[PDB]
Amino acid sequence: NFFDELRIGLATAEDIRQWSYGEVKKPETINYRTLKPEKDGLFCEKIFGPTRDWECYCGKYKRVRFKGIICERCGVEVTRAKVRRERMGHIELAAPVTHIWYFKGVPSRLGYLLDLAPKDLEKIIYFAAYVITSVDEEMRHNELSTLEAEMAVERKAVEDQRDGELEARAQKLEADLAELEAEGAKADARRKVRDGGEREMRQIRDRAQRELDRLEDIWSTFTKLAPKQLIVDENLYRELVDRYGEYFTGAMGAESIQKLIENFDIDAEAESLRDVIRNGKGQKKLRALKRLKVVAAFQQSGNSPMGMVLDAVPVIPPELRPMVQLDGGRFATSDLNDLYRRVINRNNRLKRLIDLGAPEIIVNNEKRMLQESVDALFDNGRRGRPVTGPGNRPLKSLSDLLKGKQGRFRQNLLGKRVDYSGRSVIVVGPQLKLHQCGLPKLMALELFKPFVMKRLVDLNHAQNIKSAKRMVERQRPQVWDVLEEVIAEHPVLLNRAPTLHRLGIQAFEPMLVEGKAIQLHPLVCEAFNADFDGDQMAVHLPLSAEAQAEARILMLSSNNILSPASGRPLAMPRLDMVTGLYYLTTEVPGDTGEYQPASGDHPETGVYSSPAEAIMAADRGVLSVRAKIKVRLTQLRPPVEIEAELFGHSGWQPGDAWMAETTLGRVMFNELLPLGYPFVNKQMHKKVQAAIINDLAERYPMIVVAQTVDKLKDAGFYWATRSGVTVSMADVLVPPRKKEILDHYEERADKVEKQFQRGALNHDERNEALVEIWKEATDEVGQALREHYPDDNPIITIVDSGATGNFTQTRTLAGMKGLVTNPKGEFIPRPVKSSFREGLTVLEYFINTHGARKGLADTALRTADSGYLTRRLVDVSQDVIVREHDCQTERGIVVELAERAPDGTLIRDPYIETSAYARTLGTDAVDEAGNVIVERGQDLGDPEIDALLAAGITQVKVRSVLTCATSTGVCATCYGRSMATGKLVDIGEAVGIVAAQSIGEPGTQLTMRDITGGLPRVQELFEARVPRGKAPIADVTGRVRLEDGERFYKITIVPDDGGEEVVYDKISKRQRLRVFKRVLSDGDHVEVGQQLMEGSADPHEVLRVQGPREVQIHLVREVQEVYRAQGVSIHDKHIEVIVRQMLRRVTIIDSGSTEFLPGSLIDRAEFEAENRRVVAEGGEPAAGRPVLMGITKASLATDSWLSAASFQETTRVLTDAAINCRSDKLNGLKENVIIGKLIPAGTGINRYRNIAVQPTEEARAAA
DNA sequence: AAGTCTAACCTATAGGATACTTACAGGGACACGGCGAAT
RNA sequence: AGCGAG
DNA sequence: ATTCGCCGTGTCCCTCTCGCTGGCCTATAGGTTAGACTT
Ligand SMILES: [Zn+2]
Ligand SMILES: [Zn+2]
Repeated sequence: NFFDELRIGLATAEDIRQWSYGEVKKPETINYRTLKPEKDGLFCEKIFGPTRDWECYCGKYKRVRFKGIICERCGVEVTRAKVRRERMGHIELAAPVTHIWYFKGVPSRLGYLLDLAPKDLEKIIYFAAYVITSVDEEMRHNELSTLEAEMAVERKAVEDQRDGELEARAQKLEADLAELEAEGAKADARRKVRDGGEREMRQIRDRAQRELDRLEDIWSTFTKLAPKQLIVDENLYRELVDRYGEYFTGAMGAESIQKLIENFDIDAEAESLRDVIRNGKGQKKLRALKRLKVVAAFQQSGNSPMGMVLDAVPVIPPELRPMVQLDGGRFATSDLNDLYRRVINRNNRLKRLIDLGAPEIIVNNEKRMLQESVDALFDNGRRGRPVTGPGNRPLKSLSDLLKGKQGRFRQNLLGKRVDYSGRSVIVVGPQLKLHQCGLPKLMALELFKPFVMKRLVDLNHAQNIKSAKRMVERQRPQVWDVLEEVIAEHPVLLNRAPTLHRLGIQAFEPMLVEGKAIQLHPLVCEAFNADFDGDQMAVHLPLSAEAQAEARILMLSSNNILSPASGRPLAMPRLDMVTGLYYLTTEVPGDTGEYQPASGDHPETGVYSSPAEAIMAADRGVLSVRAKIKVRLTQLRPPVEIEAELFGHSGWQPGDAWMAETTLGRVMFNELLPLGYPFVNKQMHKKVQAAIINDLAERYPMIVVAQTVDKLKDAGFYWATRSGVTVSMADVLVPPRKKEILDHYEERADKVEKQFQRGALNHDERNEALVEIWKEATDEVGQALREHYPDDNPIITIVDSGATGNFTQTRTLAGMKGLVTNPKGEFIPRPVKSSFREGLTVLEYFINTHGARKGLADTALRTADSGYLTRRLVDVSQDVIVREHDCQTERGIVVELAERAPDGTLIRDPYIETSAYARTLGTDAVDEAGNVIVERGQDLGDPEIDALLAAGITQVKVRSVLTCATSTGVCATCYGRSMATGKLVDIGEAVGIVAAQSIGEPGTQLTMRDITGGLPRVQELFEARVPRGKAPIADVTGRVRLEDGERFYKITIVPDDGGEEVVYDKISKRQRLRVFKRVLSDGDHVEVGQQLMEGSADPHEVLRVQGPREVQIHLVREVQEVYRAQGVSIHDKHIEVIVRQMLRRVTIIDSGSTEFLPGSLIDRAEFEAENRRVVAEGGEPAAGRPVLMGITKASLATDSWLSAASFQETTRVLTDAAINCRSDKLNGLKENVIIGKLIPAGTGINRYRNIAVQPTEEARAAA
């Protein structure tokens, strides 16, 4: 494999016949009976190749020795049967045809190149109007006079005819008058002939005038006749040609367009376009820019446009165009055969017709047929009507195999079915270890079949590979002995679709299990989002030693305890385990065997010599595992204070002793944590366990953390059972004051309803009043309920301990359901007053159904919206790979980090764990000329945050991805800590995909609540769409004058400088202005960019008026606000990576002198390089401006056409790449994935991919 | 058993003469085109 | 065309 | 009436993944091809 470039471009007919191994003539596929491809047919062996390996049509050649020889009678080259898959055919068109893509795709590249228009082009090519290929006008000055004489002569003849007609009409009128006056009749009767003669002469002179005007019109057109015009009125074309056919050439159809392109200079058109843009303006300027792009695509490159009009069409080989019998031997081909056959039929008929010689009408018709058929072949449905086979189904065309999901790109390149794989339903495997997963032997046998045969053949269980195959297929007993051996230390990847985030795929060590279900360690469930209710999961087998190393090291379950999103652990006790630990470690005052300071009657009688004595006592009904006792701990480090006081500085604690007023349950728990962890002595509410595991991961090695979570799972499962947390109707206690307060609130509801009946307020007013009153009612009922429940209740125990569920669910269970959403989104003002325990009545259930159904449908659609957003984010930010240890730059954003309180205090800012942690300092922290507290270029973790807060400093400068000064991808330090590892990132981590996936996975959790505020808001922000309500923002400092205009608000910002008074008047009075320390108090000195009105701010205007730093900060701020409304913790640095990928192009206004379009987007790096280059050898430095692109446009406007082709708009991307003759460099993750070579991320980078290993000198010595 | 030697079969071409004349979502975005002031 | 998991 | 600047309307590519089940009529010359004897 030696790949470097895919330089797609226009394929001229010469190349088409160059590829072709032959030329299919007739539309004959397969013989009726012998089932053999015909000669010169669409499958002919001589053209494509032999359908059977080592054979030929007549069959006189069958041996392999004379390979590569073509027979005599039938002329079939003796090669492999598979060579048909590659050799390609072609067909010669009698008349040229136009490629559908360039002609019809909007904007019409053909029209832009030839200055013509879409409907006009449709008319000329499809034989509806004529076009002039060229005309030579230079020798027309004398010809002007000569033809003037000729036309004067014919006009004299026309006048002769006209006066003859007039004289004849006059004679007829005289005769009619003589005949009428010769007989007596009505006066009107005898003057009717006079009227008729008058009308007849009138219409005669009218016709003469009209034809004279037509002659004069065609004369004027001839005076100013030029090429590139549509001659509608075929009769006029016939007149023009049969009178002056010579010296000017006209044509119709694709041949006419080809002639027009031939007699045309690209350089002249390019120079004209340059001149117009040099002196143009307005929409004329924009059209000039677009057409200049189209033409300069050809001009700058060596690809001429003559390849757009096709003389020969290629034929995809046969095996990509199957023809196979099936079912009852019924042949079942594909649709391309019909399209190709139609093209062939049209072509043969056209050839014959031209040969025989037919009137231009029929040949034009046949050419039109061939044109529309080639269009359907290349792209069905793009023009005319979708050619529909039987059943009115649009036949698949060659283009269709690209677009959409079913196309090649998204279906068989970016994801493929794989061998050595399987799937099954999953079940909880609590006896498993974290790094283990079960495997039903009926599946492991089939997966490892390749291996078991080897290990048994070499064990002589069989005597050859085939015999071993028999043993496996027979499932003979010995296999289960060898299988159990060939499976050990052989990881397998467990996957669960959808693979929302990076943790979806995890490598486990498999162990044999009986049954039919993949046993899954429960801890990893949260990583997979799996719940054992019928979930199916897939097992994949990594074969190669490199792959097995990747499975063991990179992807093993125990090596991945922290979510890449924000570092929150995922393999931590959850749900059942949380309840078990909460029961184990809580402290109930009054349980059996308390520690009492008794005197006189007896000593304390609460102390215990060792936890051994404690467990022995607790085995009998003497002590409870949640009672306060004074134990003598001798194997656990005490808390910080006890150790620091008793032992002073360095008191080791594997063999010492100390008193602890704890609960035996807590001692049991703390024995689970490592030997070094200080005794915690608390109640393990879920947040506490999260903190414990996070501390362990940050400080302790990974193996210790994995073992600790394993033991925590064990203890939690063991103790949740004895916790007796069960649900029963006696354990769901209704509040006692329900009826009275409900009656009082209903009385208030009746009062407001009476007010409505008197017209005191409108129906919306009373609806709002009822909704608000009943919301107060729900608040009161919930408060009373939470008051009533004692902590020992199973439901409140489950909820309070953080095992699962929110409290509002318990309010519904025993309380009232509250308001119920009307399907539009409003609130049904009844509202439900019956608790699910008490049993809803019929109408209340029917009302609740609205909310349930709308929730389900919203989830169904939002899942797809989230998936699409994830795909777009992944495509924008795939190239962002950490590929340098250090920028060594000096820039970097700042962080608020606990700003001072108004009274004076370092109240911690709410957002630190998602915007301050895991960064590298761009500066050194000094307080009031104090000592340097923390040094530059060091990882910033929680101890440094506590140090900073203690110091008295809040503003901090931190290195960030936004200010990364690297060329290709971000550098390590500018990125900072990696969440999953907890250390500084490697120099191969594909952090872009991590950012995209961690930003996308929270999706399907943000419910929409006019300016959007849910997932669609995040979509708008990333896509950079203009917001709905454009709240105007200030442009300059100074006091502001505000007036409540007629249905709007007028605002004038006094510019501090001599700026123009920015005045805004067209604002809906409904929207309220921004509020601040006042609702834009008249005269406020809002800054040059403060949002004046309260609403949404366009990122484009913010960038324009404040700069890239501010727009980056604003985008990250808004996206974080949207994600945090639902309490999701995601570090910005992912969002900053996305924003960085959005802001990497600059729009230019000065052409410089190096092939730059004013207003074309170009990446910053090449922009600066071009500016530096052009500064040398004639200084015209192009001055550009930053632009904020949308994610989709950023994905499309890339340097590689493969990624853009596979992303979306495949036809447009391919046409553009063909015209520009672009060349992919195969330097992207997605690309190398398609062509199946190592991705330049992780282990595929040159540094790690080229490691060389040989044993050390001492190792060679030991041999 | 291919190499003749014998005897069919099958199919692209062609040919026959009343009369008959017009089938049968939605959203965003951009590009192709209405309405108005200026020269 | 129907269905399971999210 | 053309220029330039606005609006206005029409036509088109995109919105998650992974499983499973079933359901006319000849006439003729030339190409082509069946079977059989053999040394
Ligand atoms: Zn042959
Ligand atoms: Zn950097």
